[PDB]
Amino acid sequence: DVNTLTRFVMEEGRKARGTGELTQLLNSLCTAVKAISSAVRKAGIAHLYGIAGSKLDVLSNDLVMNMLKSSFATCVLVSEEDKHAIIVEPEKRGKYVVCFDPLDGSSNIDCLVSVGTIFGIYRKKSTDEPSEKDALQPGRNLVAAGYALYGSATMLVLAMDCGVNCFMLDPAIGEFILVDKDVKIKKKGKIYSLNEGYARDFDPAVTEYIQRKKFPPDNSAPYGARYVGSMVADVHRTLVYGGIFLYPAKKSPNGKLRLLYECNPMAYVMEKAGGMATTGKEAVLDVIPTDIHQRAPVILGSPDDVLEFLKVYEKHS
Amino acid sequence: DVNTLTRFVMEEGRKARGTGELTQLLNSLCTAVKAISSAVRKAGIAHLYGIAGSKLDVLSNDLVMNMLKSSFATCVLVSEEDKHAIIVEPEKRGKYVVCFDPLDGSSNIDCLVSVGTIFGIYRKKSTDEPSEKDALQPGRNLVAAGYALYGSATMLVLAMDCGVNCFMLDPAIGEFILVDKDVKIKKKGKIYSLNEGYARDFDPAVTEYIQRKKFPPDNSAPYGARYVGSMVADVHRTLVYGGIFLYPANKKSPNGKLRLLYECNPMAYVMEKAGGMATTGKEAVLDVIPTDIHQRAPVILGSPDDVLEFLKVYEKHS
Amino acid sequence: DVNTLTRFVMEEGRKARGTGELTQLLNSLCTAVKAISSAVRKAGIAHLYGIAGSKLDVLSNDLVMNMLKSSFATCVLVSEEDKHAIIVEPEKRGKYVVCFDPLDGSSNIDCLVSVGTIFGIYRKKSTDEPSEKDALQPGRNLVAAGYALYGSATMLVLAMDCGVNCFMLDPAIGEFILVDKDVKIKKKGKIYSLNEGYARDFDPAVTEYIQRKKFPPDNSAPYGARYVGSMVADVHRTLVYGGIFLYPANKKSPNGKLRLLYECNPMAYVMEKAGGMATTGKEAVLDVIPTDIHQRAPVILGSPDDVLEFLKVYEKHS
Amino acid sequence: DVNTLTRFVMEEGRKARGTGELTQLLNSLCTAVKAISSAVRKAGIAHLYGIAGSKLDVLSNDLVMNMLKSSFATCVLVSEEDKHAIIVEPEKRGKYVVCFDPLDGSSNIDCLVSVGTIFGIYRKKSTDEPSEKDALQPGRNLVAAGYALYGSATMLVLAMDCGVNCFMLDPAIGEFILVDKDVKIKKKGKIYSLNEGYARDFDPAVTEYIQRKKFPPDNSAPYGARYVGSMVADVHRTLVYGGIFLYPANKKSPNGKLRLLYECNPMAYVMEKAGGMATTGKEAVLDVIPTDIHQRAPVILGSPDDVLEFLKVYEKHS
Ligand SMILES: COc1ccc(S(=O)(=O)NC(=O)c2cc3c(Nc4cccc(OC)c4)ccc(Cl)c3n2C)cc1
Ligand SMILES: COc1ccc(S(=O)(=O)NC(=O)c2cc3c(Nc4cccc(OC)c4)ccc(Cl)c3n2C)cc1
Ligand SMILES: COc1ccc(S(=O)(=O)NC(=O)c2cc3c(Nc4cccc(OC)c4)ccc(Cl)c3n2C)cc1
Ligand SMILES: COc1ccc(S(=O)(=O)NC(=O)c2cc3c(Nc4cccc(OC)c4)ccc(Cl)c3n2C)cc1
Repeated sequence: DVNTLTRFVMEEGRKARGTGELTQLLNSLCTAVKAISSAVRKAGIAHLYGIAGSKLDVLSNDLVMNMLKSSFATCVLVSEEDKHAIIVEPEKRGKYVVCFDPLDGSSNIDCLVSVGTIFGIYRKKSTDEPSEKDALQPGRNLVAAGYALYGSATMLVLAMDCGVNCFMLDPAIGEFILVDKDVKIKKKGKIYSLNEGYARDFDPAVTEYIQRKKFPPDNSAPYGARYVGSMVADVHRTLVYGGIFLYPAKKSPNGKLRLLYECNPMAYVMEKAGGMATTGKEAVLDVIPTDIHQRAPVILGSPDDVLEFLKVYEKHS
Repeated sequence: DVNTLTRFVMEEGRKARGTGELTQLLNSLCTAVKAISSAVRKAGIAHLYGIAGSKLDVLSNDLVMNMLKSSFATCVLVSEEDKHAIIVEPEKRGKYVVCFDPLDGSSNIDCLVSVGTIFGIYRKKSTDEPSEKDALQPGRNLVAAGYALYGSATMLVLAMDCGVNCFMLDPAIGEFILVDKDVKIKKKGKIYSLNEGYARDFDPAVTEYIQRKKFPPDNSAPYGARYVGSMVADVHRTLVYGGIFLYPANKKSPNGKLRLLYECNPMAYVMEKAGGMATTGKEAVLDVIPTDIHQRAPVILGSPDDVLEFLKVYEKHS
Repeated sequence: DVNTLTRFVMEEGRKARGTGELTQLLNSLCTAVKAISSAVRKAGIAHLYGIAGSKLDVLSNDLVMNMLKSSFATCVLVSEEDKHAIIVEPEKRGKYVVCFDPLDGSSNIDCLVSVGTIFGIYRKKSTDEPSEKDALQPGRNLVAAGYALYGSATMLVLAMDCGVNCFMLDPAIGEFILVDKDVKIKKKGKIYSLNEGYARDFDPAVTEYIQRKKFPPDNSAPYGARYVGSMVADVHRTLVYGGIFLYPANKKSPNGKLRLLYECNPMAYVMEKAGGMATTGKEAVLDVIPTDIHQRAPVILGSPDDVLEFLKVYEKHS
Repeated sequence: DVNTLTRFVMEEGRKARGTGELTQLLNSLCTAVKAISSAVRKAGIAHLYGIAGSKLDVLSNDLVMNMLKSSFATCVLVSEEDKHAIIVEPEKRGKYVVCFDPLDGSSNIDCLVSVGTIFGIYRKKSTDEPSEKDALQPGRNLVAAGYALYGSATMLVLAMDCGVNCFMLDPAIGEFILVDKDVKIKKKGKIYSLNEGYARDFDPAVTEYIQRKKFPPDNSAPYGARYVGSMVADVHRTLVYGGIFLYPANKKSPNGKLRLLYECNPMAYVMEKAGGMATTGKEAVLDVIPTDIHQRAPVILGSPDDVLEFLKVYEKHS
């Protein structure tokens, strides 16, 4: 039988005998994702160029903000686009915190590069009046997380306690069809992904690890290199094909990517798929944040590859 | 005032007082392209998972091949998908030879990477019965070339003598809308693109050129790196942002990886019409005389200051 | 705040502390409606005409039958297309009985007339093995009924004991957006709808009633006439503008042409929950106790003033 | 081979060795129709209902007026929405005059009735500076006409000297696929279509003919009745299934209701190229010489046997 995301998530919910708020949250999120996709693929563009005789990341944030508010399942919302946490109006408060990046990679959307939407969902932990502090949770607290990728097709990857499930958007009917069930990452890969133009500023251990991916001491074949420049695309490739992804800490002692709505959701997808994710000093999911836009270094992928990076990292520490 | 591809190409031909054949060719290609875009974004995929109770490479090739034949404007078709050249049947033959990759980058459609269609159009030059040899012309004989990119959005880039023009596919009405006219590549960029996993196979020229981009002897800012692994996406980003793209030879035969007829030549044509450059290292890509329809070539292309810098290094090691 | 079909129905169901099985049925039926819409608007027709080289009501039935079975919410399925009830196999069996017309008005799909999908849902009470007889229920046993209208736009109209709501399908995102809430029909309208070519076969009650709409007894403005010929379209215009719709018994004996279980009962239900009426002439449509799943019934529905007027003239003629 | 509007019309101009203006005109009109269809089907409607926090006849007229101007092929434009004809600015002037109804039948779009776009194309016969007089030609002077029907699917019907052809829109790729070539209407049909609610004001001529359809004298089968209320829908049905459609004179207007320049005349041309007829009662629609651009005309059209039969009943009563 064909299965959709809303049919999938309804059935886990019922079986957990819950209140329905998480299902309503994810439904609002799907409706947002479909709206973002239709605009990313430029559905309205002829009118902008004058067929009737006469902002993407802003619009994406607007979509995601309003759909989650309208779901009655949230109380605190943290977005890459907003300086402060948005507090949901009293009459619409539900019980979840949502940290998201509504259109990651769109810095370079000029070249029609792959972009995406990243989210992680926390159960509000305190009875207190909702505030920014309700988002300062370690990622090990997540009840759900994942991303939508607007690549050659549009796909939603949702991880939960039951595992990682991939849904393809069928744009002719507006339905997210379940196409890959309970996925698992290869225990060792053959690709490495990072920006080697920063090589002059590399941590000494990053330099050495990469140098071993190109010049293996042991007569194994070198790894191939891929780096789209957009995180949802580089991570999704690592899920599907295996390997390692690096945005590590030398200047930038904390990395460049943001912990709440980039590093933690991807670290959570990775671990539920049988993979790893480190800062180099601890698991990404074990960092306790003190600021909603704070940064974290991130290294994730197949577990044999991450463990190997850590081997070399520790030889330099 | 709004312009669409159909209207732009019809106008260029009208004041060229031509015969309509090329316009009929490009229109056929536009239909195929929009049909490919639909299938790549998966618009009927639910029927495939049983919604009513019960290969993207091959469909893309069928769509191009049938629509081109349909056009009455071609005689020889060369496709990445077919071992030998296709000869159009007598009753549908026109005067153009077409070389194309119907879905470049489809190797990695599994991870949903950008994919694209690349084409190059030649006037048949010989007066012989049409044959594979009609498609063995040097890239400098092209009358038209370009690519459809299925990325975050779907865009057609079309190069001709008039220059380079960029049309965005509006899916709501299914029309290609002119949005960047007579585009030109920046003289020098700040991004370099190549698969650095072949580092132990690069020749001394590539090795030194790369090192100049990470460690500038003039102490200017190092270049950033990007490599999608899908040629149409990397090349289009080179057009739009500047910089350089490379696929040099390696121990996968010293002949390079990318195909001359339907990958390197159409992109090199796009780049030179945009004020850029494209070299094998030994010669310009557009001057290679082919001997085989699927032969490979190495390519270094992009902004002109960046390819020239590459070429001054290559000369120092020559 | 924007609302949708999924969110509206999932909240009514949580409020009722139900099992969510009715929601599984409705979500699955909404999927089927969206694919029927796509096919009715001809979203792949170019492939049928050969662009790559190489039934609508049949496919609508296949869509509804397979989506309903996999909801795990039905046990007996009655369709205009099928001679007998279909009995869902044990492993997929749920408590609801559905009767539906998967693409009504399909006879004139050649002229691009509006068509639609009609449905009505009963709870199965007993403990017995499911059987065709479980669908032989009066329409007052309905827990939900409605229709999808494929007109200038596609719209879903859904009636439950909480009232009638109307959801517009947004093709760009594939979502049913609530646009009219808790809808109520005009007390009295100014339009009447029937196939008047059967004038020579009308009951005297119908002929007087019609002549009272053209030569009214009180110098009212005569009514206008509209008859599209596709039931879903005629009934929806009646819901939105007011007036009366009639399919009486011509030669067809005091029986008429339309079908009681999957045409007459769902529209009678939508009319009554929206404050209208529906009568056979002799009784309320929703009171008829049926003995055959494909039995027919006379039907007269619309604004309550207009139906009371006809029923007044009807009684004078008995 | 699969054929599209743009390829059909382009090949028609080639054989005539034309200037490209009429092809430009129809290309721009098709683009306007695709955007109308997307709008009519409510493609971005959720944004209206607050999905991101923060008209239809106006938009259609805007789309048609702007695309026609941008086509470089027109000089005077008449639309139902504008009291005065639009004069195209000198820079953008071409040789054609277009009369159109941008969204016919839009009044009752709220009940999701079929709607459509009607057009008629004349060549400017005069010599002086272009003026509203350039639209006051008889329908006999028409170079081409037709309509778009926004029904269950969207179809453009196209009429010129080579006959009538029907192109279906495939919304997945936005191409108009030719699906019925050189169509011709049946010699005699079995359907009559008119607003019978105004029977109290009928000409004695149509009250006899209409009774001949419900009580045939030879005791053959009586006709069926259909009236949508939307001209483009009722007329398309007549073209496809045969029969007769009526909006006659009486005293609601001695000159009927529909407008001659952009409703009756395009539909009279389509019919006559299809082997049908179109009369005012007094004369053939296409022979009236207008004196006002917005003037009205009675219309009786359809299958030729049917219309001659109406004419005789009308010849009798005068
Ligand atoms: C791990 O994945 C998830 C995903 C979502 C959730 S949830 O919080 O949003 N709950 C739902 O979705 C949910 C609950 C539910 C439901 N409850 C129920 C049943 C029996 C007794 C009872 O007394 C407490 C309650 C009945 C019918 C239905 Cl259709 C239901 N649905 C959809 C939780 C975990
Ligand atoms: C540089 O870009 C291009 C693009 C396309 C072509 S072409 O070969 O396909 N020709 C066309 O497209 C074309 C030609 C044409 C046309 N010709 C014409 C005019 C006057 C005299 C004459 O007697 C020989 C012929 C008239 C009207 C129209 Cl609407 C036309 N169209 C569309 C060539 C170059
Ligand atoms: C009038 O409209 C309708 C429409 C549909 C239905 S239903 O049969 O299809 N079931 C649902 O809808 C449903 C139920 C449900 C649910 N149950 C629940 C709640 C509290 C106590 C309890 O202890 C037995 C059970 C929890 C969470 C959620 Cl999200 C739920 N949903 C969606 C009923 C009426
Ligand atoms: C009733 O059917 C129609 C439909 C449209 C038109 S038209 O006015 O718009 N012309 C066109 O469409 C047209 C013309 C044309 C063309 N002309 C030509 C050929 C030879 C000598 C010459 O010396 C002046 C001119 C060449 C190539 C092409 Cl591809 C052409 N096209 C498309 C007219 C009638």
